[PDB]
Amino acid sequence: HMRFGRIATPDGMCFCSIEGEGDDVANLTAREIEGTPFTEPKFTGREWPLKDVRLLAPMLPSKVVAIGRNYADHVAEVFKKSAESLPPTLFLKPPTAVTGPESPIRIPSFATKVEFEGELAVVIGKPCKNVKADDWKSVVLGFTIINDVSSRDLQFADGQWARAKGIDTFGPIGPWIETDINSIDLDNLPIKARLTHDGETQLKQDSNSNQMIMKMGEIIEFITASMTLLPGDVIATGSPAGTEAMVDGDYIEIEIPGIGKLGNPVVDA
Amino acid sequence: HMRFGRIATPDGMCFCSIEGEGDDVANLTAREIEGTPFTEPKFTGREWPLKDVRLLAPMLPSKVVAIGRNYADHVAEVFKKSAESLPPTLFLKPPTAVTGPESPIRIPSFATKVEFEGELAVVIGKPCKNVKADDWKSVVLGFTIINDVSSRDLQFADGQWARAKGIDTFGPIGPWIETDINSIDLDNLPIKARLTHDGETQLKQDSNSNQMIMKMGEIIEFITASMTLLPGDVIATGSPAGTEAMVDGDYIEIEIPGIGKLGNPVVDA
Ligand SMILES: O=C([O-])C(=O)[O-]
Ligand SMILES: O=C([O-])C(=O)[O-]
Ligand SMILES: [Mg+2]
Ligand SMILES: [Mg+2]
Ligand SMILES: [Mg+2]
Repeated sequence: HMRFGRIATPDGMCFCSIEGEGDDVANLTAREIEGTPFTEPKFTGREWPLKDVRLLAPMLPSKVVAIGRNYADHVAEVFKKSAESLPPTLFLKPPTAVTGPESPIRIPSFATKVEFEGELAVVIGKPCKNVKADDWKSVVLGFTIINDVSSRDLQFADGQWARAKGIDTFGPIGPWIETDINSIDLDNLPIKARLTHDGETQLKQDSNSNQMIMKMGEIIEFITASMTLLPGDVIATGSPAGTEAMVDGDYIEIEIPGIGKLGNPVVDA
Repeated sequence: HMRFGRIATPDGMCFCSIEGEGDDVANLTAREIEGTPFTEPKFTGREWPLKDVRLLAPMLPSKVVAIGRNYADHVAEVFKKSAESLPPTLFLKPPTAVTGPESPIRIPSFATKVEFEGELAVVIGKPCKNVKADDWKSVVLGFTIINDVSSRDLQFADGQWARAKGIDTFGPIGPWIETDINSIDLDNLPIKARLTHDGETQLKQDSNSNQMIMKMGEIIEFITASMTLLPGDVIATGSPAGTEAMVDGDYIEIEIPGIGKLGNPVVDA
């Protein structure tokens, strides 16, 4: 039922549990675990307070499998078409896209109209194939947040979204993995995003997972019909409406209550 | 200048050097190395006739990055449009699609008009980013073959090719990595594919890497401008014309002279 993370120390890296109230690192402690999150936790006895170390992406996924066009109004705002013509579709982000909390989103000069995309993410906890929708929870280790960073201009030019969504640092994940799955109600879970631009912060996405076109069980069944998923794999369940372009100097913060906050500065590469 | 393989032995799995005449297996010998293909090879002294062991995909890549629409006539046959309007484009195949020589291509019943795609592949030797086109050889471990298996029906219906190209087993690779890079002339390298159907074998693809729209250096530069590549990563350079659908019971065999042959049976899953 813990929250699992990865940290870097003046020493070296490790998995950890994160303990402390709500979510403000100054109030947070990281307790080293012996192995990986995939078996009952062997704690070392070592802890640092979170402020004293650096939170990383909580996992190094073999792959990042994403559902595109899973929120009707997001389809509308991005493609300027109603969702009926443009159904949810599977795509991949490379592991090299992955980055952690507070890490910069590094935009290359050829990547324009780059938007954030706050999304609920699911971390797989066991090898699985041909999973039935209603059995979905059986394969999930926990929930986390992803920012599915996307160059709109590349998406449109390229046709295949892969490059547009797969540039280095285009996949912030974190801040940790919430394994208390039943604390999270998919029929009622808010997804928010706040963009700081020119020193001023505004609410951009403000929706709920209950707006998903393809529901959680359906997603897992859909994916695993085609591909085997492994422990550590991440599934991005789609972005709600409200996304917009970012530039050097901005800061973007995704919030999912019950999980926490995922924040990143934005810079030119 | 060795040829590197991976094998499952009546012991375990290991990296090996492949020695002998031919690109035929009863004439060949697998020589165990202690480490991996990325450092200086140390032979353990264990050796096996290649016919007695199982040849695996020669690498477990972190990612497989593919250039689509890199052969003009292939664009024509597949999309029914001239290549001018549909330029080369980057996509990804999941590591779970990867399989080895002689291992079955397992077609799920929902995947139809599933075609082979023989392609030259490149295996990355060192970590790299922002590589310049004429510096490409510097980042390459060697060459292998890939079969970029693709459900044409899914490609069209889905829009994003990921699922269509990413189903488990849809990415045979091998039979080994040829490190003698300069023994291969990219201005003149035949690429062939022979399909066995109902007991008859026919030459289907019969082209040359000199038909590539984006050249090798350009490919590496294009990819690494966006994505860090790591040792072991595989780059699929595109398929020539001549591809067609396979069904249960077929056997498909890709040949790239100077490299060898990559053969796989096809079965209904
Ligand atoms: O297409 C997407 O990536 C989405 O809808 O989240
Ligand atoms: O589209 C592809 O994958 C290709 O052209 O090889
Ligand atoms: Mg400004
Ligand atoms: Mg998305
Ligand atoms: Mg291909």
